[PDB]
Amino acid sequence: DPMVSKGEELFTGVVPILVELDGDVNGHKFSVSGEGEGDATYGKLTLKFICTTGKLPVPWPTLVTTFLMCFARYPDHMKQHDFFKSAMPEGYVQERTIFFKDDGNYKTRAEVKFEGDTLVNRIELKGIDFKEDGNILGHKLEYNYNSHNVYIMADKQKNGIKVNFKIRHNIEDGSVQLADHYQQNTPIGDGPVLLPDNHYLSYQSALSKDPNEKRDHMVLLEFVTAAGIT
Repeated sequence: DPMVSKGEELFTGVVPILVELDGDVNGHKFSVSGEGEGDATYGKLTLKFICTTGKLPVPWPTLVTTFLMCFARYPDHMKQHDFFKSAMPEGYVQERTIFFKDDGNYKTRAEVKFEGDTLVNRIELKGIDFKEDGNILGHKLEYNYNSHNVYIMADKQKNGIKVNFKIRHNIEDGSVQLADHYQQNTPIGDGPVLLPDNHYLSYQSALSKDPNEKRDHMVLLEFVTAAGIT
């Protein structure tokens, strides 16, 4: 399939990754820079994020999902369903509303595309209606992350895909902060894309710190694999 060969050609080895996010959550403005590499043959991501404006005013775990579906390992029998690679190199826009249960919301807009050999994710994030002493502004979430599935469907009207999914963040008292994710992706190009049958991505995420790093930061290890089409 020449379409599959094109995206697979861009993704076949280790691809350097750059991430830039501009955020404002209840008027708390902040910037984040991330670097690493993705290796889509194995669905593997290795990233480090740095808050470059001092203290991150929200818990690192709340940003993990905002911070590269093009790096998913699609099994060979599903490669006709990989919308994300198919939109490259021109890229795609990924938009979300994240609803924090009993708290505020993030609205995000990201453009994902190549700049030469570097795979780039430029993000803008706006959070509103957060509670001052709630779990996000209050920094009450544990520095960890559970496994989830992400359900992908075609959105034929937007020449793209819709995604919905729930993340449960661990709260330091043993309870859970539900983050309800609604997502839409659309190509940047006017080029053709692969519109998928219903399927899901399985995510595994592990958070850490760099013991030499004094800035506010997050090391992210992610594995991502498509499934649900036998």
